[PDB]
Amino acid sequence: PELPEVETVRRELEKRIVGQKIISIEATYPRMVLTGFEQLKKELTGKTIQGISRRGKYLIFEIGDDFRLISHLRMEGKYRLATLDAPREKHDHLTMKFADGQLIYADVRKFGTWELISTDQVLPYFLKKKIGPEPTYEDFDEKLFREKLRKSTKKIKPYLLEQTLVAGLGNIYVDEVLWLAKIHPEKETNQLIESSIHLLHDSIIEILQKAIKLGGSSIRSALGSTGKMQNELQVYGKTGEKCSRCGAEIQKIKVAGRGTHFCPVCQQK
DNA sequence: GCGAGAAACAAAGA
DNA sequence: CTCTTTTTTCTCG
Ligand SMILES: [Zn+2]
Repeated sequence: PELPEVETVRRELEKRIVGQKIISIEATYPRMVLTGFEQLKKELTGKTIQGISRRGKYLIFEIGDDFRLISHLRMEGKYRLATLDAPREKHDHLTMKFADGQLIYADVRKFGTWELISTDQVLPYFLKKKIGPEPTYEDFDEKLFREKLRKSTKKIKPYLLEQTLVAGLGNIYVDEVLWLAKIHPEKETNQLIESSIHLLHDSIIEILQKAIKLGGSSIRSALGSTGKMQNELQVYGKTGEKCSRCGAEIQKIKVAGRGTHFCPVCQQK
């Protein structure tokens, strides 16, 4: 998932599991708990979920007064809320069991991660990750963004994917944003003029906020599967279809190892 | 520091 | 059968 999908999951979880006491925690794939599964089980069993936050693509469970469970879903991690008697599915790895149901984490590629840290360690954790600002008018300062772009010869797509200029874009929304802002994904950032940087800045915020409002892009039933943003995608996965602005065919290339969808007319090299 | 390429892993498709 | 394709963080040179 990307930021809008993780936000959607966060909202659904906030509505449903906040106030629940964790009765037990079980793992078939304990190795995805990076801080140690048996340790997490000992610390969190019997604790109550107080809240669910998000930073970039990271989900943050607030559990008891002092614990933060940082969850990253990577490529295809999925959470679902199930009855206590629900049958195991092949790629289920972890479950948090409550009195009346269970939260199950599944991940076909086993990329997703859980790390248990303390409340006062959350800010240092994200500073160490070098995550940039949230994609909002309030947090995402255009002036710093512009100065970072001016100083770099990186290509704009890979630089945006780093999470350091702004948090939350993955392959789908970065392609969508660059199409919206009329910028070629291989454009060296020090070549971008002030007005293009402005349009890029605003387009990042607009696309991600629209995606959130629409409940994410659900591509292929787990939490956040009721999204509608996929119906608004202009380029990602649209190879051979026509650009909605100009009518040229959307092309797909490879940029820094990633599949990259763009309009060659609207996004001049 | 940089960019290229690839691994962690599994499945699906050519 | 092989090769390619689908978030983060590493090694390599
Ligand atoms: Zn176009």
